[PDB]
Amino acid sequence: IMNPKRIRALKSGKQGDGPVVYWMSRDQRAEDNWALLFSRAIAKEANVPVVVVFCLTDEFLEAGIRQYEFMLKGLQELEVSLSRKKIPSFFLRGDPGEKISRFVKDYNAGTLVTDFSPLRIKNQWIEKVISGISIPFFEVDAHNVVPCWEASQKHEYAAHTFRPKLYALLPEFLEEFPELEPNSVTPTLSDVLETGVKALLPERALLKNKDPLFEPWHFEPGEKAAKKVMESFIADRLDSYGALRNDPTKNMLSNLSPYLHFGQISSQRVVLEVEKAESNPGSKKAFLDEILIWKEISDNFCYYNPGYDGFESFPSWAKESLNAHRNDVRSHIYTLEEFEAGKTHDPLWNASQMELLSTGKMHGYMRMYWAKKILEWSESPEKALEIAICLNDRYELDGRDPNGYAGIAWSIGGVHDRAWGEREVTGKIRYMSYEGCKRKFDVKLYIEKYSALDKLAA
DNA sequence: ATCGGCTTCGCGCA
DNA sequence: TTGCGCGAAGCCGA
Ligand SMILES: Cc1cc2c(cc1C)N(C[C@H](O)[C@H](O)[C@H](O)COP(=O)(O)OP(=O)(O)OC[C@H]1O[C@@H](n3cnc4c(N)ncnc43)[C@H](O)[C@@H]1O)c1[nH]c(=O)[nH]c(=O)c1N2
Repeated sequence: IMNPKRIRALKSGKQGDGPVVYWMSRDQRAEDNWALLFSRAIAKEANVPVVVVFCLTDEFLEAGIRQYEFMLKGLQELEVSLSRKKIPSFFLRGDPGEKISRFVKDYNAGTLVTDFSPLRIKNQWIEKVISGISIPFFEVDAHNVVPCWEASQKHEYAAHTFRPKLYALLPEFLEEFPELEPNSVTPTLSDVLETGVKALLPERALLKNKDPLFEPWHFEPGEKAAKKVMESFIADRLDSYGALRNDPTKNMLSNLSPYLHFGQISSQRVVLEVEKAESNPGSKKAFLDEILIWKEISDNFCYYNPGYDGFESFPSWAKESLNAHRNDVRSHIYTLEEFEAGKTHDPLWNASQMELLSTGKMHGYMRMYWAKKILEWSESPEKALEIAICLNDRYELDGRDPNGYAGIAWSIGGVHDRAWGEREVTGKIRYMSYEGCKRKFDVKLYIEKYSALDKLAA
């Protein structure tokens, strides 16, 4: 009734006599959620309530108000949603290692379930959780169509090597979601959102005139809005996606990534609705490849390379190339603070940084250019990786995500890419030029949208 | 083996 | 712009 290959037993023990607890982390949604659909089932077999617990930890100080409101507002909407299904929602504030471990005792949980995320630190918590628990601990991949550990069992070198593996399992894992059965066995935020903002308030990004840089109206948060972005994409942009996706002057991207990041929407549902949309094959194929292949190879990459954010996980050829050019003369070198405020010589580069700063979502094509000029105008790879990680995670609404580390590592160190012509500083890593951007899209339109803002920020 | 074929490249040319 | 061929380049995998 649910494909069991979505579950990995983490810790074995005695199904306690009490409620099943869904430890919610990556997939912050109440529909299309295999981990909550499993949680409700084991609850159903033992006639207990299902509760959901969410742990709010101090990592919000590492990013900004922009991500932190996007999250807390969905969770306000989420809590309403679960409670309509008789599912209470418990919000802890502290480190998951002990908050989830005491909660399991304090509530005499019968069973623990969590969703899957490949990032280092969730495995730390999990492991510290396992150490302090006695009831069983289960994990469900509710983020990938094909559960990450089943799609491939090794780091995948390239997309064309992972693509055939994935598409063989798709007939079996691409399926419809059953209906979340509300509890029969019947079992603060705002204040938590207000406290945070004032912690984050002195670090807000401000214009010269004390005005917030960020514009909070390009992406409304929530399960319900995420579905309506998915609906406008299928209605208005799926047809043109294939052809206009690399023009940053036309808003022809799905715009779905901030929601997928927080798991405010299942990518499986998107694949589902896209698959049945009558539109252009070139568009549907190009898109399915982004949301299936490139999204899930970025989980693959984080999962099988624990150092997914360091120089050391680049390919051998890439490292040998970059190191041989460590001593080449850089034509410009900017500090972190200099990129951050768009104060380089390159008005195209400055514009994309203006787009990141003020919308929280930079155009996907521009993201390659942005990051490769970072490698070109910093004093070393390591610093370039540093600066590019720190700004992608400070300011992208979709930041702090495996897709992040795996695209940074594409751009700077050639992971899941190949070797190209050898040049100074950047070695054999793929090159992108301003003149290349010019023949592809009207760069002066892009730069005009944002050049107004540069001299306004401080 | 042993060879095509590789996300998102740049550029000259028509 | 717009599509095509050619380039330079390392490695997987049937
Ligand atoms: C320098 C740099 C930095 C980042 C990223 C790339 C690069 C080169 N990415 C990946 C990608 O650029 C980004 O997901 C898209 O711009 C998302 O915008 P749309 O949702 O509109 O994508 P669009 O509608 O074009 O694609 C659909 C979905 O496919 C997936 N996808 C598309 N391109 C991908 C890519 N290059 N890598 C992985 N999955 C991809 C995403 O889930 C995306 O929402 C990333 N992604 C992210 O989610 N968060 C981040 O913080 C970053 N950071």
